Amino acid sequence: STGSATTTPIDSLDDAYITPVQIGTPAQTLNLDFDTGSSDLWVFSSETTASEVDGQTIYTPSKSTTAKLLSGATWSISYGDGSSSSGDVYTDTVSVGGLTVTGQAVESAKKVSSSFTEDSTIDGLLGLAFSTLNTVSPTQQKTFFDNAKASLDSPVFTADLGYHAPGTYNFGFIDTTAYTGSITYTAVSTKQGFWEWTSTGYAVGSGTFKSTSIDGIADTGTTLLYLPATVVSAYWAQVSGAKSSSSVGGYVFPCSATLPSFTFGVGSARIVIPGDYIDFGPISTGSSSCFGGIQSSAGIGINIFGDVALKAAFVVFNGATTPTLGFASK
Repeated sequence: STGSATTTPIDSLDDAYITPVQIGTPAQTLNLDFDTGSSDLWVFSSETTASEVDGQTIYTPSKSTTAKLLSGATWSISYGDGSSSSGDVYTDTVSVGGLTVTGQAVESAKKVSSSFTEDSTIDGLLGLAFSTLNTVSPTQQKTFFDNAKASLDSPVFTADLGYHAPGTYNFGFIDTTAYTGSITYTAVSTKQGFWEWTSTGYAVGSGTFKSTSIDGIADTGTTLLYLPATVVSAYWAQVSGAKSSSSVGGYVFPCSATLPSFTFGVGSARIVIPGDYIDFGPISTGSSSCFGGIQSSAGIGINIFGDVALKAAFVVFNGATTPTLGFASK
């Protein structure tokens, strides 16, 4: 089998991407944030504290003939940005882009933190990291991908995120029309439960490439590109007036700037992030200070190849017995 679904930016900045997902019988369609940095499929629901729901579409398990309470199971998750959610668990039929999994763990939120409430466009998350990070207790549950894997034509999914435009998540096949040149594959460590890999270096604008190993994760659920302070300083030093602002919470730059591109290495290959992808706009409405899309990972404890980087590439998440990551230009 295969599946193919369109993923759409939630706003004009590409702060995140939503993908329609069918849950239950008859189908209830929720727009979920596909997150290769976590491993829980959780949804706003009829059980979510009413004051914490503001415009989201909810899953109502009592209206699904295929929903079953997973008795005794609870979940609770905290993300890197400090947001969180928790609740209980149902199993139900879940379909993405025509690909169906029966008996999928659907984690029903009883509580969500303010950032989730305030984002009316995101009805939940669909985790695509390794199932060892799943938070369901006392019986850990599998991700949608893990459950689908054995039925897929090939044990892969791909992320093709757009810049200010829709893109595609495919399951079970590589669309050879969706990228240019060849795909370069690189080793993955699953030790921390992430799609963790090592970039071979970087360049700033038309500058020379610096060969250096940068360990990090491919994370569709993180907006920006978080890299070591040395790398980030070298980037922003090429933008007149750019500075790190403790009050704002990272690098900012004059909105009048033209940003240089940023290149990252994948083996001997190179992915170029255009300068425009690095512009996240005014820090506050009407400001002439703009927020940068490349930020320091210092104090995160991990480098994160988030949407800023991934949307510059066609990305293969290869879930074969020895997982790997592939990157192509597009």
